[PDB]
Amino acid sequence: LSVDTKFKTEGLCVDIPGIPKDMTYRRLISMMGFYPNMFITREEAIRHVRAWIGFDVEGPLQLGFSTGVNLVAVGLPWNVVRIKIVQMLSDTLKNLSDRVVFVLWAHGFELTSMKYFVKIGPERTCCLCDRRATCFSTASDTYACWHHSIGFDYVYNPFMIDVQQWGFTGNLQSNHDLYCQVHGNAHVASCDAIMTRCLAVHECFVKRVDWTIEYPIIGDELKINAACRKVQHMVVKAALLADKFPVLHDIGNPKAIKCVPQADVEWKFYDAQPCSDKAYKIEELFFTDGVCLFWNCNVDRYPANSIVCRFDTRVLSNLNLPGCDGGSLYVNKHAFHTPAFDKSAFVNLKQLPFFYYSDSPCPLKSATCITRCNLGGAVCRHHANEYRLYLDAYNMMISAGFSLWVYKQFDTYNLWNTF
Ligand SMILES: CC(C)c1csc(CNC(=O)c2cc[nH]n2)n1
Ligand SMILES: [Zn+2]
Ligand SMILES: [Zn+2]
Ligand SMILES: [Zn+2]
Repeated sequence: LSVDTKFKTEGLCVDIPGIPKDMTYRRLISMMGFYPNMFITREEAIRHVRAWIGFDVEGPLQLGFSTGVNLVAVGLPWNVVRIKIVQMLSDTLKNLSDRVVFVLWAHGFELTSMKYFVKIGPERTCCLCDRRATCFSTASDTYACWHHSIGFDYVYNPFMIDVQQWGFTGNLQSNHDLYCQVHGNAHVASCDAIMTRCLAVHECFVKRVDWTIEYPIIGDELKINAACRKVQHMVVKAALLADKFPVLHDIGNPKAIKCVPQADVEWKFYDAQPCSDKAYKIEELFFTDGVCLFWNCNVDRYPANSIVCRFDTRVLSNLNLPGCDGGSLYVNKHAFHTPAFDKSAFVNLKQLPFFYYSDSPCPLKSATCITRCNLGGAVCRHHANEYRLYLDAYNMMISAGFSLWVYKQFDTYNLWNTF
């Protein structure tokens, strides 16, 4: 993003009466009192969604962030207020991103307030590790990343993007409320910071969707994905054996493969891309014969003859960022904005109970280890390994936020007779 690019300044002219209409980033960064550019492109901002922090200042000044926090600088002086800012950003971001990106609906005070807690300079490395530096300390003249900035007092080489440069009509609230009933406006700065990030997420991940953008590994992404594949195979295989459906309607990703390739059933696929905005309406999508597989295909009310994996947007993890209108932004290799978890979607179904099933040839005691050996008295070591490993994946998947649901007649008692 060129510093000589033009910045629309009408949103600033109430806090800053008389501001030039003709303004570049180079002049604005100078006017703000100051790594080619503090400001970044929409594309760069999308690539670093994990770093977004909504930021609003309202005027003695009230700083509010999309973490829900409101600080008053004068009410306490800036020299302590900037300590809090580094601490809050480091604890929010250290497990999410190598930077911060302040998302703004800029009117003026937020930009003029930056010089009181931001230092910039050449790109630097953490004094105590190899990550890029995000903080500076004036007491030691040293730099640190988000993990090692305890005590540091300045944010260093932050990034930022002004949503009001994207060509909106009207003010923040009226634009946010068009898409979002979850965030109100209590007339506190942090409410504006939250609405600003909500709108930005709506524009970049709900209205728009770029599934080519890859995102770095920051946790159990790979173990979770592998667990999900394992559980899916297990659960669909068992449902076909227990109830012997003649046909399975696999509704969802257009690049899906048979997850139980050796099953005897007629496998029919139906293409439906991950819905980002509102959950699909089962009436438009449509199935009464056999069983329907909705593996991460969020609909408003599943049919009764379904197997269902549905991500729960409320889960607290580093992979799941707060989203728009109650949805959440699940970033695991790719970004998937997900509509809000709604329990009523599952009224025709029941929670799927845990169970491990195997027909593979052959100290654990478990009613849920469905195998020949356990049928005959005592679980062999192999199936005791496989069982304890499957339990681990299952628990990983659940804890990652996924939830499983099945037709009410599903009964693991029916699997014992396949031995
Ligand atoms: C006590 C300090 C000095 C202070 C400054 S502004 C404020 C209240 N904030 C708002 O009215 C507001 C407007 C938009 N979003 N929030 N309190
Ligand atoms: Zn470090
Ligand atoms: Zn919102
Ligand atoms: Zn066995």
